[PDB]
Amino acid sequence: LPAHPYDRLKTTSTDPVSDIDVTRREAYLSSEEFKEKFGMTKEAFYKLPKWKQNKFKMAVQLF
Repeated sequence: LPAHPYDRLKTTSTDPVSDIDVTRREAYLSSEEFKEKFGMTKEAFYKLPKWKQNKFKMAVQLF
Protein backbone atom coordinates (compact mmCIF):
# COMPACT_ATOMS: atom_id res chain seq x y z
CA LEU A 1 0.00 0.00 0.00
CA PRO A 2 0.97 3.67 -0.49
CA ALA A 3 2.77 5.52 2.30
CA HIS A 4 3.43 9.15 3.25
CA PRO A 5 6.76 10.87 4.04
CA TYR A 6 7.61 12.11 7.53
CA ASP A 7 8.12 15.63 6.19
CA ARG A 8 4.41 15.65 5.36
CA LEU A 9 3.32 13.53 8.33
CA LYS A 10 2.94 15.18 11.73
CA THR A 11 1.91 14.15 15.24
CA THR A 12 -1.26 16.24 15.04
CA SER A 13 -1.50 16.94 11.31
CA THR A 14 -4.77 16.90 9.37
CA ASP A 15 -3.13 16.26 6.00
CA PRO A 16 -4.78 13.78 3.60
CA VAL A 17 -4.11 10.04 3.77
CA SER A 18 -4.63 6.86 1.75
CA ASP A 19 -7.15 5.68 4.35
CA ILE A 20 -5.14 3.23 6.45
CA ASP A 21 -4.77 2.09 10.06
CA VAL A 22 -5.84 5.30 11.78
CA THR A 23 -4.65 3.99 15.15
CA ARG A 24 -1.29 3.35 13.48
CA ARG A 25 -0.85 6.63 11.61
CA GLU A 26 2.87 6.39 12.34
CA ALA A 27 2.88 3.23 10.22
CA TYR A 28 1.86 5.42 7.28
CA LEU A 29 5.59 6.06 6.89
CA SER A 30 8.01 3.89 4.91
CA SER A 31 9.81 1.01 6.61
CA GLU A 32 12.95 3.12 6.24
CA GLU A 33 11.67 6.46 7.55
CA PHE A 34 9.35 4.91 10.13
CA LYS A 35 12.11 2.70 11.54
CA GLU A 36 14.50 5.63 11.13
CA LYS A 37 12.34 7.78 13.41
CA PHE A 38 11.49 5.03 15.90
CA GLY A 39 14.79 3.21 15.49
CA MET A 40 12.79 0.00 15.14
CA THR A 41 11.50 -1.86 12.09
CA LYS A 42 7.89 -2.94 11.53
CA GLU A 43 8.19 -6.30 13.28
CA ALA A 44 10.58 -4.77 15.81
CA PHE A 45 8.40 -1.79 16.69
CA TYR A 46 5.03 -3.54 16.43
CA LYS A 47 6.52 -6.10 18.82
CA LEU A 48 6.55 -3.53 21.62
CA PRO A 49 3.48 -3.23 23.88
CA LYS A 50 0.52 -0.91 23.28
CA TRP A 51 1.49 1.48 26.07
CA LYS A 52 5.01 1.72 24.66
CA GLN A 53 3.79 1.77 21.06
CA ASN A 54 1.67 4.84 21.76
CA LYS A 55 4.54 6.48 23.65
CA PHE A 56 7.17 6.12 20.92
CA LYS A 57 4.64 7.16 18.29
CA MET A 58 4.26 10.68 19.69
CA ALA A 59 7.92 10.58 20.71
CA VAL A 60 8.91 10.96 17.06
CA GLN A 61 5.99 13.29 16.40
CA LEU A 62 4.08 10.45 14.75
CA PHE A 63 0.61 9.85 16.19
